[PDB]
Amino acid sequence: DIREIEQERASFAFKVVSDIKDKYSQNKKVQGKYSSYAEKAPTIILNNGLGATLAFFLSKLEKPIDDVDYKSINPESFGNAENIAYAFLYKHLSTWLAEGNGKDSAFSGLTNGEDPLKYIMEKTAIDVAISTEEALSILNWIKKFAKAMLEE
Repeated sequence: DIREIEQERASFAFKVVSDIKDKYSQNKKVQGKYSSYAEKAPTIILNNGLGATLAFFLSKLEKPIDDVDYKSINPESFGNAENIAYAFLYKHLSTWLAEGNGKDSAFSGLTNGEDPLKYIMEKTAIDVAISTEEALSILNWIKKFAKAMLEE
């Protein structure tokens, strides 16, 4: 179960970091910023909570945004490396929490498709803490594959 969830985490991290490397093969700033933000996210989450951290990522983005629902976010539409990277990280983390690695997979999320930032404001402290553990787990995988695949 830990085995299968670790397998799904690795698969997802590979997918999302590969996409960054593919879309920004010749933009090392985007690669580097995404790597940095993935690495620093765990500390922000521990000291502020997952909800605040997701809101933090959104706070960075050029406004206005149509919809901060993670499915609606187009990371590639922002106009600097920092914004693009924060949008990606928000979108990736949110997607993991709400959908896991897909309906097909051994883990399909914790929020049942509810926007995670919203779910976090509604559920028990213990359920928020469980989602926080899961966020930290996927972030660790993302960090490892960023160090394997992306420029710093």
